Order: sequence, then C-alpha cells, then structure tokens
Amino acid sequence: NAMVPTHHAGNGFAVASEQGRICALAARGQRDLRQCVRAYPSLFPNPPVDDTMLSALALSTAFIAPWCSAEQLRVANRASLWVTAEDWQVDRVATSDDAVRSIVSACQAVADGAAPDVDCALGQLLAEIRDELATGAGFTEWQPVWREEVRRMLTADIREWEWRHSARPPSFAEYLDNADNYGASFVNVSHWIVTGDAQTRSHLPELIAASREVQRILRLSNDLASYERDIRSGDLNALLLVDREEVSRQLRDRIRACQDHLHALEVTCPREALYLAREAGFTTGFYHGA
Amino acid sequence: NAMVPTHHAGNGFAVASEQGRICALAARGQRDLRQCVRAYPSLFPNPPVDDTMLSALALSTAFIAPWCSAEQLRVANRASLWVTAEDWQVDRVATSDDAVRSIVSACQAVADGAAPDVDCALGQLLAEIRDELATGAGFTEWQPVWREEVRRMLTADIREWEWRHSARPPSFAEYLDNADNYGASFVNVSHWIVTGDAQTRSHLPELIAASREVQRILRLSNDLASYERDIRSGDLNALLLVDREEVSRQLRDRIRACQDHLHALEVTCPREALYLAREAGFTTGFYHGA
Ligand SMILES: [Mg+2]
Ligand SMILES: [Mg+2]
Ligand SMILES: [Mg+2]
Ligand SMILES: [Mg+2]
Ligand SMILES: [Mg+2]
Ligand SMILES: [Mg+2]
Repeated sequence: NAMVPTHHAGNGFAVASEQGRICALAARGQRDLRQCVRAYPSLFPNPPVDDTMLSALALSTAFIAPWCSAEQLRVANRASLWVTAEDWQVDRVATSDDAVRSIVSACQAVADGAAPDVDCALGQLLAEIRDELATGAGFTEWQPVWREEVRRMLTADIREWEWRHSARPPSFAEYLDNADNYGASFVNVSHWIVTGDAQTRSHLPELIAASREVQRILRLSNDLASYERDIRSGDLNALLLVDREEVSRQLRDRIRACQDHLHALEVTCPREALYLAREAGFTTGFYHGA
Repeated sequence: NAMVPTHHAGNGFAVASEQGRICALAARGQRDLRQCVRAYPSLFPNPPVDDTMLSALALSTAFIAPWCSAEQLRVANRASLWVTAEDWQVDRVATSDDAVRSIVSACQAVADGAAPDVDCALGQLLAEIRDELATGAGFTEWQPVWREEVRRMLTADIREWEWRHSARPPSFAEYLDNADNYGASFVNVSHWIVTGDAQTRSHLPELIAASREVQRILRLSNDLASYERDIRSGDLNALLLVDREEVSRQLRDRIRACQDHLHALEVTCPREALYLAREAGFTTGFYHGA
C-alpha cells in the first residue's frame, strides 16, 4: 500500500475542474440540439426525445471532444440527432419493406446533393447537415467519403430491418459486421469534415477503419446495456447470438486491441486518435453505468 | 516539446470512461431530485427549476463525490435543493423584514427537532432531510453540528436581506465573511453526517473550517459568473465591492491556499479532503465555463 500515493486532493481538484468545464460546454451544446428538434418536431416525439435525452447526447459529444467549442460541436450533435431521427422513422414509422427502402433511397439522394422533398422532414434535416459540411469543410473532396458513410449506414439499416422479419437470425459475427447502423462512423466522419484539415483527409482511410473498430465496441457495449429493452421490442441484440460472457470478453479484448491501434495512429493523427479513444471510453463507461 | 508526451489516447480512454460512468451516476441521482420537486412543487417553480437545472445539480454532486452511489448522494442532492428552495422563499417570496425572520425562525425550529407546520412546505422538506440524517447518520451527536450549520446559513441570509435594503453596502471582506448563505457548508455537513464515521466526527471542526474556506472560493467564482444576473435583480455581488481583477486574483490565491490545507488534511481525512477539493474544482470550472 505505500506505493499507492497518499495525496489525491491536488489531482482531484484538477480533474474535477476539467469535468466541470466540460459540463458547461455540454450545456452550451444542448442549445443547438433544441434548435434542431424544434425545426423538425415531427422527427423527435416527446415519449423518447426529452431534455434528458438531449442532455445525455450533449454530454457525450462534449466529453468526447472537449477541445471543441459548442459551435465546433454543432455538426457532431446534429448528425447524432439525425441518426436517432432516422432510426425512429425506420424502426417505428416504417411498416413495409417498401416504406423502408424509399426512406433509404430518399436520404441517399439528398446526401448525393439532391434537394429534399418538401414533405420529407428527415431529408430536410440531412440536407441541412450536408450544407453545413459544404460551408464548414476543412478540406475538399469530402463528399465521396461522407456519401459512403451515409450509404453504409443506410444499407445496414436495411439489413437489420430484414433480420427482424427473417426466418433465421444472423450469426454474432455477421451482426457485428453490420454495426454501421449504429451511426457512429457517420457522426465521426461528419465531425472530421468540419474540424479536420488536409492532413486529416490524407489519413481518412485509416481513420475510418479505426472509427469502424470503435463502432463495433460501441455496438457490443450498447447491447449489453440495452438487452432488456431489446427483448421488449423484438429488436436484435448481440446477447441473443452469444452469451453475456462472450460479449463481455470480446468487449474487453476489442477495447485493448483498438487502443493498441490508436496508440500507433496517434503518432500521425493525434487529435483523430484522441477523439476515437474518448468516444470509446465515454460511451462504454456511460452505457455500463457502474 | 519533446518532454511533452506523444501518446494521449490511452489516458484519454481511461479519463473519458470515468467521466462517462459519472454522467450515468448523475442521471441516477436526478431521479431523487425529481421525487423531491414533486412532493413540494410549491417550493420549485418552473421558470427556474426545470430538468436542465436538476441536471446541472445532479452532475455536480456526482462529480464531486463519484465514489458514492446515487442512494448515498440522496442527502447531498436534497439538501442542495432545499437551499435553492429556501433562497427563493427569501429572495422572491418574502416581502417584509417580518416575513424573512419568521421563515428563519420556523426552519431553525424544525432543524432543532420541532414538527413543521402543516402550511409550511419549506419546513416539511427540512424535516424530511433531518429525519433522513437521523436514520442515516454514521455517528452520534451529529445534531449540534448540523443545527449550527443551519443557524449560520439562515443568519447569513438575514444579513444579506438587510444589505439589499440598507443605506450602505458591506465591504468586500464583510461580504465574503457572509458566504454561509451560499449553503455549501450546510450541504457538506449533511453529506458527511450520512457518509462519515466516528473518525469523521472527531475531525469535524477542521473539516468544517476547510468547508468554509471552499465556500468562500465558491462565492467568488459564483459572483464572477453571475454578475450580469445580479446587476439585473439588484442582488449583491462581489464585483460591486472590488473590481474583477481583485476578485480573480483572490480566487487564484484562495484556491492555492485551500489546496495546501487539503494537502495536509488528507493525511487524516482522505475522503473528506477529496470531497472538498473536487467540490472546489468542479464548481469553479463549471461556473467559469471556458
Ligand atoms: Mg435502429
Ligand atoms: Mg441504430
Ligand atoms: Mg438499442
Ligand atoms: Mg439567496
Ligand atoms: Mg444563497
Ligand atoms: Mg447568484
């Protein structure tokens, strides 16, 4: 026990002071989330989307990238909201194989630059985000990268809708392969487009592979936390495909592998790696809620 | 620059994971805050008390004592709420020199064990907290200590009400001497009664002197953040008595002196000192909001 420090108040003060500054940062970010729910209240019903949910969202993006101002976090926050609006339109609103695919097609069209249909709130919010990226981009030729993340996420949403209505569930491995429907990579790439530079662009392929590794971690941590809810709605959950012991051991090992990659990656992408490490850290700790 | 570490993702993950666990802890604490606002809605009007305010409160107590469960933070949270209910009844509701003093007398009476009057919501909430302390106390003879903090806080509320209606303002020094009206020491002592032990009791005098030192820091940091609001309501504010430069230099030096005391104090009160250091850290960082 003598190797364990006797004094902790000094570091205690310093850590708590940064946690307090980030909580105020998150409160400032919550203001744009409210603005967004307001412009499109049809996407954000109350029974799910209340200021409690908006608070948790703003706390996550502030604690994931605490070096950003609230204005710099605008995109990450609205993209995160857009993912939850799109999830809802697909999981709850859609009632047909045809309904889901027209949503997907309409979003892809907007992501590719088409004007949103006037009756399509989901498409109008995406078009707003896309135009924010166009004005805010720190580098050119961001469009192919962003459209690809849109495509990957929407395609995976299709596959999950099919699984919920299919005769046989996917394997655990196949399910984890489908984690783009979580939307984390979509959010990360949106964030990096407005906050990165030319250096960011030349490292985008590696950054996106790391982002997809973190997203698999987030899917496992999400599902371990949401098992009861998922059971309740017939939604797919990793713990239906393997047991909690395998999910937890795999979470542990994936985290340790991912941090080894981030350790290498930070030599070239210090800000990028940090963003991902804090995204994996905050989200797994928050979802676990120990 | 080579002395500055190249690698930050690993520590980034670990810090973010604890921040995420504490944010979930805070969300669990918010549930008792809601329960309390509900039982006494007459004390907690909406124009001030919304879930935004409750969220900030729960985040502060969770980040100040992250080793506590939500159940262990119940008292600290309800005592904090009680201070804001009492502030409101005094600042807004009371309209007379007589009104303020009967509030004070009624609260002191409940703190000393009297039954609250059936028409007195403020007194009923205090009686609930007092009874929670009685059942939850980690040591005997807590009552004289707690009643003294009640008395100090209420007496200072009287003095501030008089200053707002007096011909001459206090000096800066006298104002800072009156910081018990902030309620931080009241909250800390309530917290320590239910979470401390016999060891805590024998160190209470020193712990309370340290608590009062942190409270002066909190008053300065509060006032630097609330200057505009205070100007708006004619409420007293340290920046009316000295200039921002002196308040800021004094905040800096008081913090450094207080952490020197906490450094000594932690040898005997490790958990106590930590609580105070994190209270000073979180609150000054949150109020500053850089
Ligand atoms: Mg979904
Ligand atoms: Mg999803
Ligand atoms: Mg879920
Ligand atoms: Mg007051
Ligand atoms: Mg006060
Ligand atoms: Mg104030």
